[PDB]
Amino acid sequence: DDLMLALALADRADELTRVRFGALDLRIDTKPDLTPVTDADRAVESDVRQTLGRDRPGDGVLGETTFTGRQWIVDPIDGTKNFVRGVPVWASLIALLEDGVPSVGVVSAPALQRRWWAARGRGAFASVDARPHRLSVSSVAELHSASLSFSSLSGWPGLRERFIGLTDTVWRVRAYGDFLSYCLVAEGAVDIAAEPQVSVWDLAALDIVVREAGGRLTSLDGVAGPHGGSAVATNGLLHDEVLTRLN
Amino acid sequence: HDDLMLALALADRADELTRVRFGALDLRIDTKPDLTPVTDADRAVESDVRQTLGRDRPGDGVLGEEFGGSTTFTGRQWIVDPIDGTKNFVRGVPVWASLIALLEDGVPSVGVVSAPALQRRWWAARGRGAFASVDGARPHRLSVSSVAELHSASLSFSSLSGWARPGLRERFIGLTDTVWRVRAYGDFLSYCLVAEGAVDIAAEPQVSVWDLAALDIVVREAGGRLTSLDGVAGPHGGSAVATNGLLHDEVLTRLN
Ligand SMILES: [Zn+2]
Ligand SMILES: [Zn+2]
Ligand SMILES: [Zn+2]
Ligand SMILES: [Zn+2]
Repeated sequence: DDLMLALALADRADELTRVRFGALDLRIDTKPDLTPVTDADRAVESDVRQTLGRDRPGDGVLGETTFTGRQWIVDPIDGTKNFVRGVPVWASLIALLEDGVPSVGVVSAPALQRRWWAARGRGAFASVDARPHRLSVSSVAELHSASLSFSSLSGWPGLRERFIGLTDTVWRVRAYGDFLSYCLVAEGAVDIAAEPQVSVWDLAALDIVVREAGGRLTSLDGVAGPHGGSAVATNGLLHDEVLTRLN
Repeated sequence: HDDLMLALALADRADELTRVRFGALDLRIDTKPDLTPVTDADRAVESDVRQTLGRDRPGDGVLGEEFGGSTTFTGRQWIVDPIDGTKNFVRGVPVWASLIALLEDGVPSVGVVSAPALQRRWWAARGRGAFASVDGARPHRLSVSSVAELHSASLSFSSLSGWARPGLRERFIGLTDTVWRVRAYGDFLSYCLVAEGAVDIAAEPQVSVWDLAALDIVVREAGGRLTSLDGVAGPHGGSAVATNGLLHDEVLTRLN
């Protein structure tokens, strides 16, 4: 019901973001100008607000501060720095919060031809370009067997040294970055995802997807959910050992 | 008589076999993954490629990552890695690809990188440019970026662990602190993104000819440069740094 609406919002967001991603000039000789991404961000937000005004009068809308009632939170493009360079790891993130708790989430990555979604009590799913498949986190129980995806080293000299130690301990390390690390945890394809500095707009949809897939997502101090300023997602089995190594 | 057309047809056949094997995987896992089904798929694709090239190019040598072969540094030599990214393949991560190249006189002249679970293919031929297609839409011609300052550059690598062996770990981490953006898309994908101009630097400290030959012609035809860490041009140097060409000498200098 809210999930069906969230998936329809993602359909509309994808139509707008696809066109703007395709229209970019990717020739570049310096740091990229984020103006076309900001422009796309504004167009998606406007469309989302217009639809929710029609279909959910009296739901609040937050676009990338007080959490009350039913509130939709949208990050039209997560991975803006990828979007602007022509790297297709970017997605719209759409969540419904009830009293600040993600209850519906959609992660829509049109240039990866992929979507992930979840709703409380109804499981998590992914599609590639194409029937949905139900998601489940892995059963990897030992850190030395685990696969980890992060974003970069620079955001982490104590916590940096500890993070690098975790990367030396696990079986496999990659940095697919942003939302994609967390979505791969939910699919069971990766075991650990971590980012040291990340906002509620970037975590809300991922929180419900990971939880419905059987995993855990907490801040670095182990507090559940998307509000803690940092995010560690695991299959749940590895969670305590990861927080211990990082703390 | 078109070697590029044959290479793209080998990729079509490889993709039909790898799609089936990727789709059939048991993804339940509770330890390090059992590579056996991936090793089997890897070997089956190589065998099929060898059988086709035996039929369509009977004098040509074929050097494969799974069955080996002699190298000729002078004749025509096909070099294939049927599945690059097998540790992704086995876990259900779709970053994996068949890499197919022809060398003439030691130099990659045709290359195809085929990633069916990313719905993507990259290819190039000497003098004829580099191209990519996404979900079999029309090809687009590739061009590396024009980023000239390291501090504005985007870098993609694989992992940190392989850097200690040549003694470069501290230097590599220093490069990651210098550039504008760091990711690790890993394997062939870092280099393909350099060719598209979406990333500026790709680096790996240990890479075989099978893993570099197709990437070498794609990067070159896109306007970039791919060398070993010690500056040897091409896929035979044992390590690989690919850039947009502008950043090349500064990257090699920072890494040593
Ligand atoms: Zn964001
Ligand atoms: Zn982000
Ligand atoms: Zn292989
Ligand atoms: Zn390989």
